[PDB]
Amino acid sequence: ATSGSCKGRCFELQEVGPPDCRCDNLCKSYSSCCHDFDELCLKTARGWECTKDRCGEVRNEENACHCSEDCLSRGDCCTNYQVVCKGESHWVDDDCEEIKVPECPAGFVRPPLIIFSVDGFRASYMKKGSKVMPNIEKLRSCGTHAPYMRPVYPTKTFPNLYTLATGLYPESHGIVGNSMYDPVFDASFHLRGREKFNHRWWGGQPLWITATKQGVRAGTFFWSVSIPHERRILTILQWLSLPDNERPSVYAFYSEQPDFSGHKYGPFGPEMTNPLREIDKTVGQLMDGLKQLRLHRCVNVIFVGDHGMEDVTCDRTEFLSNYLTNVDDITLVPGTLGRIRAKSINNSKYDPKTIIAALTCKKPDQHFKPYMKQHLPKRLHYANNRRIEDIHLLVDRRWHVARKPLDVYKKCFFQGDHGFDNKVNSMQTVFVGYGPTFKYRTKVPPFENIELYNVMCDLLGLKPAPNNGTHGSLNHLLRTNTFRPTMPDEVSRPNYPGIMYLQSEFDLGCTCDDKVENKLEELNKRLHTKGSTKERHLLYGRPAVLYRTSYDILYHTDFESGYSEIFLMPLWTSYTISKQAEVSSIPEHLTNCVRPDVRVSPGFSQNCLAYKNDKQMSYGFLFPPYLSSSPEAKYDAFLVTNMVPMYPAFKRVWAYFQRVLVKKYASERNGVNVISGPIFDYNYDGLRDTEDEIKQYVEGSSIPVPTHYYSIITSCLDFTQPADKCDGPLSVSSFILPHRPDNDESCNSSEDESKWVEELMKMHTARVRDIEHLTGLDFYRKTSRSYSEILTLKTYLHTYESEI
Ligand SMILES: *[C@@H]1O[C@H](CO)[C@@H](O[C@@H]2O[C@H](CO)[C@@H](O[C@@H]3O[C@H](CO[C@H]4O[C@H](CO)[C@@H](O)[C@H](O[C@H]5O[C@H](CO)[C@@H](O)[C@H](O)[C@@H]5O[C@H]5O[C@H](CO)[C@@H](O)[C@H](O)[C@@H]5O)[C@@H]4O)[C@@H](O)[C@H](O[C@H]4O[C@H](CO)[C@@H](O)[C@H](O)[C@@H]4O[C@H]4O[C@H](CO)[C@@H](O)[C@H](O)[C@@H]4O)[C@@H]3O)[C@H](O)[C@H]2NC(C)=O)[C@H](O)[C@H]1NC(C)=O
Ligand SMILES: Cc1cc(OCc2n[nH]c3ccccc23)c(C(C)C)cc1Cl
Ligand SMILES: [Ca+2]
Ligand SMILES: [Cl-]
Ligand SMILES: [K+]
Ligand code: NA
Ligand SMILES: [Zn+2]
Repeated sequence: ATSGSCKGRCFELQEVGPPDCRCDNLCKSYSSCCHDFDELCLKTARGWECTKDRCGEVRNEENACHCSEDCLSRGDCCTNYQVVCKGESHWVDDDCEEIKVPECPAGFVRPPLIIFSVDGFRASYMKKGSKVMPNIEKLRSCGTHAPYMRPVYPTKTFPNLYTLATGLYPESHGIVGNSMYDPVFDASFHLRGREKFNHRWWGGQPLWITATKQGVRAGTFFWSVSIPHERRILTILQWLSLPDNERPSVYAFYSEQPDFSGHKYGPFGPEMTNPLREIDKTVGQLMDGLKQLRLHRCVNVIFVGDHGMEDVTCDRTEFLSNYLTNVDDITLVPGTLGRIRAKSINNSKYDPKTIIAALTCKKPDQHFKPYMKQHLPKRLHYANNRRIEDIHLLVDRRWHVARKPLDVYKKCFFQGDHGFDNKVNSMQTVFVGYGPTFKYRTKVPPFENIELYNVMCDLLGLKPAPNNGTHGSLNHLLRTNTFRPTMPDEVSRPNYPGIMYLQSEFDLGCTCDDKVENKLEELNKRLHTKGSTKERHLLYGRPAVLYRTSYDILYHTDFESGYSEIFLMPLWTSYTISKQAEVSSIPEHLTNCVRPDVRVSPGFSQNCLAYKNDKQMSYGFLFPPYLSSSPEAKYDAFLVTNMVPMYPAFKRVWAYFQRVLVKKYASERNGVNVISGPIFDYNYDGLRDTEDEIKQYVEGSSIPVPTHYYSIITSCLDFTQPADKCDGPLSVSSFILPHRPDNDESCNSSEDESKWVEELMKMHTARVRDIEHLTGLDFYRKTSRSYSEILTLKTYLHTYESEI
């Protein structure tokens, strides 16, 4: 029962043992507050602002906040008190002055952190709404800011806030949507309802728990809906005046705006100016309140959004009923994404394959694309959770998907929505960091919100729980408190084999027209096989292998590789193509040439016979024959140790990349270095498969079939310098292409490769870091750049969007 009292307990920080009634922030959410909660803890009398007449008033405990002489000591002045009653200036009116050191009251052990979060705050509001947000604009221009921050997918509220709290992808923390079904719980999670409150949904370790476990106290992060914003601000300010042994060090504020209005009015509806005004005034209240408590040059403030907002209306809805016949046999999680599962598990007459086929390229202008979850772009990291349905629909920006038209009129309401692919410009959101530990007047490049958890932990002197950020990749945001990152140690050292086998030892079923045999160039041919050109084709040192395996370094005139004796193919193949380089064809007589490698045993080689016998699987080459430096060097490209298994449908993509695109990138970027290789992720967890996890081999062999192929393409950021002679910062783009036996993903694939290939590759853009997880390799080990800068480079994603 709720029979006790909140007198002296308002917004208490510890949760009281039930059923003793509660006075903490969550009580309202559980219907468990004491009977006098509203009266005592949610006072509203006289508003939130001191006025001239209230100054020096006789304290009255009924007031929402206070203008009496004792209010600073009691910690409960209205935020504008010192301005009205003491002739002080608003914080926004003060010039900004660099904060070189924390300027905190006696008893403060560390600068507090306040996370000020705003729902639906699209990145471009910073520029487009600048005239109406003077407090936010001062934070932004005086502190450290990014032009935008990339959310996680789906670009919904709980998945993104819980990613901020934990540093984890939604697939790992478990909050994979604003709505979800868990098939093991046989339970559904919604925005409505009490289900979302069960701790069984929320995995990982959020910042507040990380803090508590290491002796740093945390304010509440979840604010009950009914508590107004002025009262949240005042609660944080009151907690900040607690005695040293009770005062938290980490605080959060949350606003439902501008998202709430953005849904109704669209992202730039005229109605949107006022919510931006109101958020700014709330920021003003906090800064004035901090400055009153002499904390405005002590506290680190993060102003951060969860996602942006796109124009979306009822009439831009695709209906599954217009594609399927058995539309009543499915359940759809609708909207700016789609997730489909059977309406009943006691129905084995349910075929995902027929459903996908019925949804693929059916209408010329189709505004979604179906995927099995394991085939989604690896950059989304959206598969490894039982709450993610096998069938996913990626919806075009500005559109919705729904099951049947009745779901739209029997559920126009709205003009804005969010949830799309996280590379979409309209879904980008904001980051500003302001305070003694952040830099002064500094712009940093856009980065992903998965990285912030490590930085908040550094800000608080905490050791972060295991997470998906790359610790040190955001060191450049901070004045001090930088983590000191170090390269992981190489686990496996390579072998450097010489010529050990005679041709006749091999029985691989391979042939080649190669017997058309001079000490000027015979000394040189041995030179190249020993590593003379290795400084040209391996520019950043050899990748380190971070797991236990057996592998060989193989040198060639045009390329170097790391050849795995366990997977029977290279883990990486590295080569440099200069701006000047020539493309040539595979000579007629060498169309089907494959040559045994005299450095590598028959027993650790692939064989041509398995490919002949496997009617589905063909093969390609990692270093492409088309880019050989001479007719003589081209023979190296046909070594058995350069070959990888490729479906004919995939060879269309691969050959166009190698024959056309590598050269175009070299021309555009003043040379490129390329590192290519296979990826095996049969259990779709984003991590390198062990040999015993492989589910497909080339028929009747031990040759494993990659699920994906990658390339990392590096050049000089200053493109006046050639890739191979670059003195400064690097520039990288990468991809992870799915290795698929059809091109059903590309609706225009029946046309020439020049109309569809590059579009596919763009969709499958990747971070170097994503490739490192998938390979157990560590790249860029020998450069002249600092390790923190290299970590930033490894987290870079080339998105192919236009400028914000
Ligand atoms: C992003 O960062 C995160 C965090 O670093 C990375 O995720 C980690 O990956 C690790 C390797 O996969 C994984 O390690 C495993 O942990 C098992 C213990 O699991 C529990 O305890 C931990 C620690 O407290 C906890 O965090 C886990 O939380 C998960 O599960 C709960 C529900 O139970 C959820 O609330 C929560 O959201 C989270 O779910 C996510 O992860 C699980 C997998 O753990 C997925 O299934 C979910 O879908 C979801 O994504 C757990 O509460 C431990 O038992 C494992 O050890 C077995 O396997 C290893 C290696 O394969 C082997 O060496 C061991 O000997 C052992 O094998 C034996 O057990 C097998 C399984 O029962 C059995 O089949 C064998 O026969 C053997 O007998 C393993 O070490 C770690 O838990 C997660 N952590 C998180 C939070 O996700 C993530 O990889 C990064 N992503 C990228 C792309 O880099
Ligand atoms: C800064 C932050 C705020 C936050 O929640 C804010 C919140 N309060 N009330 C809400 C109602 C709907 C939606 C969100 C909220 C969370 C949750 C995951 C706990 C995490 C983080 Cl990092
Ligand atoms: Ca894997
Ligand atoms: Cl959702
Ligand atoms: K074949
Ligand atoms: Na196609
Ligand atoms: Zn919303």
